[PDB]
Amino acid sequence: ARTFILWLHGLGDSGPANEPIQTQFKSSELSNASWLFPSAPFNPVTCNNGAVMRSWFDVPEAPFKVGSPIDESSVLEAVKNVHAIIDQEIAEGTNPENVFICGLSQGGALTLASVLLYPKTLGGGAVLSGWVPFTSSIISQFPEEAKKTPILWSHGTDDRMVLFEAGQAALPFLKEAGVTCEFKAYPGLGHSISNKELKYIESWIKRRLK
Repeated sequence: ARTFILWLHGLGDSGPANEPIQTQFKSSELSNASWLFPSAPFNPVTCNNGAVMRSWFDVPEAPFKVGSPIDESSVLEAVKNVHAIIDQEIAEGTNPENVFICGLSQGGALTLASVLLYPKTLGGGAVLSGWVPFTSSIISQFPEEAKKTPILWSHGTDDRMVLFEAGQAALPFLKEAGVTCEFKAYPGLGHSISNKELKYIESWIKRRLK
């Protein structure tokens, strides 16, 4: 049926600059999927000394480690924007289980926050080199259906922008929240997208579609 894939770009990037990602998804099963690459608003970014750029939410510190500070309210503002996109596409007849949210880096952190806060079960969330953008205080607000959405987390072991330990820290967080997560480590990969990483995400989406 109709598949919808929302891709969330990283810090300072844009939607149109990442639309060629869909050319790497060459399978026949995803060929009819509808992709959307939105662009974040221009916001000041604290880890860049308040410089304005396309940013989903404020990043207080980078490189991101376990225990690096976060701006939780700023993330929830971005979640509202993502949820309006999902709300609209569901209100146009897409089955929520056919909706997939994927994101790189800051867009990965937004993918995680948007999926765990959406009132309905979605097809899945694919996090590429993301981080947990809020504290455990938010776990109590995760809707019941949202905890059934499968999460695929991909992270590079050599990443020094978002430390690999920060991606590892997402697993105890997600287990405490009652969320299923497949963690896929990529040896020698840094803070970037590899083609084998994307192919594994395509295969993962295909199996979720069953």
